[PDB]
Amino acid sequence: RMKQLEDKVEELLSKKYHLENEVARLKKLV
Amino acid sequence: RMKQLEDKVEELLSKKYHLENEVARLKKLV
Repeated sequence: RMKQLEDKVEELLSKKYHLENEVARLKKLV
Repeated sequence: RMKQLEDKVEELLSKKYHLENEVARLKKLV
């Protein structure tokens, strides 16, 4: 459970990074 | 600790949603 929360923060960090890369990209097609 | 981790997850999830919506907006524009 502590591990499950840890893994969870990790996952969301990843997804978050993806989302910011995409925005960069779209921000460059503007 | 347990509670900090819980707080990190909530904060990250909020960011994620903010990014997904931004993302959806940009694409609409390009």
